[PDB]
Amino acid sequence: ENRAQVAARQHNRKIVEQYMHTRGEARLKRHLLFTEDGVGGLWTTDSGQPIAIRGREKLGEHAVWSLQCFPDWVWTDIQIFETQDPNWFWVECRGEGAIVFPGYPRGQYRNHFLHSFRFENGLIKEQREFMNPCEQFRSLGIEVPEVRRDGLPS
Amino acid sequence: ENRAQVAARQHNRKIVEQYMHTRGEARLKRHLLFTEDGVGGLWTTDSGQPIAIRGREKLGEHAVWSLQCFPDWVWTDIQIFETQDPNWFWVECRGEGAIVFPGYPRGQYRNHFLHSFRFENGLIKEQREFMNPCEQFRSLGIEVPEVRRDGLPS
Ligand SMILES: O=C(c1ccccc1NCCN1CCOCC1)c1c(-c2ccc(O)cc2)sc2cc(O)ccc12
Ligand SMILES: O=C(c1ccccc1NCCN1CCOCC1)c1c(-c2ccc(O)cc2)sc2cc(O)ccc12
Repeated sequence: ENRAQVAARQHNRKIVEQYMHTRGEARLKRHLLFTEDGVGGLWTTDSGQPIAIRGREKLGEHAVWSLQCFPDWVWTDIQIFETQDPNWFWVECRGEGAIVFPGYPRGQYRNHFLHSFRFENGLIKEQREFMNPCEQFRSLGIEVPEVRRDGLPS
Repeated sequence: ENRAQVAARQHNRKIVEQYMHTRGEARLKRHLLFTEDGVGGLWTTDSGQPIAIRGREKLGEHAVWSLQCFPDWVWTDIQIFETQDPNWFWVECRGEGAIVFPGYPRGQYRNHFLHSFRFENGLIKEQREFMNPCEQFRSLGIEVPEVRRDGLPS
């Protein structure tokens, strides 16, 4: 069983590496790193609910949208964490690039990110992006509310 | 070398488990799980900058404040991830409890969390909490801005 777990982890790590370094037009084929029923998306949003992209087909459509609205995006400072589960990885990184959201001024978006990658039979079954939405608000020119700190220790 | 790394990982995991299940008055001694120069705090805030608590002494003072403003806090649904670094762990969990911030109505705070734990010589050198601040806004009655989705694929 260890042989099977070790083999899975080494292969899966390569897929995480490839995913995190896919840029430009290659993003339009990255849905092929997912299972047919794979899920990706953003788990930290203004609503408090994830926005999940369900299925390899919808993931490929989302990649077209993402390439338009984040046309020059790069992940940076990438740290890949294997876990005791050979099919579960975490990634800490930063990311930056233009943000071109419908109805908002063109902006520059920078943030810190955590990504979760869960695998099934050599491909990504679930990818989840976690960030601070306040920084995406800022990139869009949306006012960020401020918790009053006057009564808090400083 | 492997024997030392295995031993470190097994000990550090016990510390993560202890940290995540420390409640009530025991929180006032949890700073003793840190190195003398250990750091803890919140990496996801409305300002976009972490709010770090630096040093075991200041972590103990922060615990007094936290016990007042989060008096019944519980971490739930705890998943501890070991990594290839025996001194680096990640935790995915939820959390819930009253929030009693100065000058805000008493509220009920629920959120999803990721925690990073980095260890040095058997104690926590760096703890970092990551969450979606929009849910803390909601718990405090602060209006959360809404990204307009009309132009986005749905
Ligand atoms: O940004 C997204 C998003 C949603 C799902 C999956 C990925 C997303 N972005 C992932 C961005 N990262 C980082 C940059 O480079 C690419 C990867 C949001 C919305 C959205 C909804 C439907 C869509 O068809 C497209 C976008 S609504 C909304 C509201 C918020 O408060 C915050 C974010 C969003
Ligand atoms: O909440 C905190 C906080 C700050 C530092 C360390 C831990 C914190 N909370 C940790 C909460 N978790 C979950 C609940 O149970 C305990 C653990 C925030 C502020 C703060 C500043 C100075 C202080 O002396 C005390 C609090 S300002 C502000 C603004 C925001 O937009 C969001 C959060 C905060």
